[PDB]
Amino acid sequence: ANKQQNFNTGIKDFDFWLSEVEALLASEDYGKDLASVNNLLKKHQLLEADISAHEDRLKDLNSQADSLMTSSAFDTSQVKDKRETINGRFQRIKSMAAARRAKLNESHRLHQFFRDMDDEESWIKEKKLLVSSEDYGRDLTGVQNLRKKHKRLEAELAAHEPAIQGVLDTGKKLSDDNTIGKEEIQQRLAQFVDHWKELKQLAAARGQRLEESLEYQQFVANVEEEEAWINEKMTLVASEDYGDTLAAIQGLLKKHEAFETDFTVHKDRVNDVCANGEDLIKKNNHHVENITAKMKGLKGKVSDLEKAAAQRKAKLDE
Repeated sequence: ANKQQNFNTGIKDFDFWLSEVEALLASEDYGKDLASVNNLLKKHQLLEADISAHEDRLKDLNSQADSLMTSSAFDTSQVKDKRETINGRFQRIKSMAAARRAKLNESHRLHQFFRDMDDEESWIKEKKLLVSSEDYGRDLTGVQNLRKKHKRLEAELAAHEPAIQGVLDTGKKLSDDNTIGKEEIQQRLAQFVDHWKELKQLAAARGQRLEESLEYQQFVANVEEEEAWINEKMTLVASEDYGDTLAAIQGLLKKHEAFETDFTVHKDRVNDVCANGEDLIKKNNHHVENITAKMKGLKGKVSDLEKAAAQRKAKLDE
């Protein structure tokens, strides 16, 4: 119930706690997300406290050692290395605890960082969803509204570009600070970049496919404009009735010489409309299909008018 027995009893108890703490510090788990990391840190704070509280016992055990080396009644050499072992071992758990606390804080910034990368990955995904629209509008006004909307989306992205780079810059910085999971951040940054590049590729294609619709709708609009005029003329021309007096003849014939002139101007605007169309075909337009058809129709109606305008004259130039 005194020193000799005491020191040795104390040393065996401390030895027991040491191996146990060492076993715990054998951990290689550092978290997989914020949830666990937090749990690991809370758990590691308890252990650190336990080791800190063990310093009194360590001070005491060394005191006992000191006073035992002051007696020749036995051979001190025994307590000597015992004192030197626990002090060594203690020092090592301190060091390891420190090492574990470091990798855990590292891990915490890592998963926190992925938290952020995630926020922007979902933002990109949302935009990918909008830009994948295949709504190209069924008419001039419609197309313009779609373009007006697409233009503000491309602005949204341009406005957000700095946040995207931020993730990137923040990330490369962790990779340089050998954050425990270097292999993991190298794969996510790579992936994060592809998503972004995709989103921009997709917005480019969409935007250009829209200009095509705009140009096309604009072509269709012009074709119909000339056809509406042709349909009108197609009518008047269908009026044979020359009354029964010479006066009404030139009256019509005059209105026909006048029609003939208008028709020249118009069948010329038709050539431009077709030239316009041909050009769209040249620049490879989504609607090379309708352009062909719409042109074949116009020209046809031009012939038809050319057929009736002649026979009317055929009676009027009498």
